[PDB]
Amino acid sequence: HMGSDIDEFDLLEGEKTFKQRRTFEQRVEDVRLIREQHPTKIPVIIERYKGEKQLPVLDKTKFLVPDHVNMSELIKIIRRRLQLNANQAFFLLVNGHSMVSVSTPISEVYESEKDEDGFLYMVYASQE
Repeated sequence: HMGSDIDEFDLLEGEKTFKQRRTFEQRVEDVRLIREQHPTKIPVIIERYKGEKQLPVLDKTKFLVPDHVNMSELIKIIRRRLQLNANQAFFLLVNGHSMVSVSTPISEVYESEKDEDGFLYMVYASQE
């Protein structure tokens, strides 16, 4: 009888992101200030994926990255700061996906992937 006897229930259970801490206009003004005073740097927000239990949390989520730095170098930096073991899986996701081009400047990435507010958002995880 195709599991007709089985019913579903939503199980409930019992620290804010940058977008939660700052309004859109506040973020746009931050980016304006960065563009004015640090024209060769890319504003980048890096946060831990919601629900990630393997990787620790970083002490800083807001970064200025020199234009020439590529994703491989950024991954190395973040892994070092998280103090990960060499065999630990790690992914740095931009708009939910891994970047294919890991040798190109982050400014080039920025032009494709930036948020409407002008920040570039990344999330790190031990999967995806």
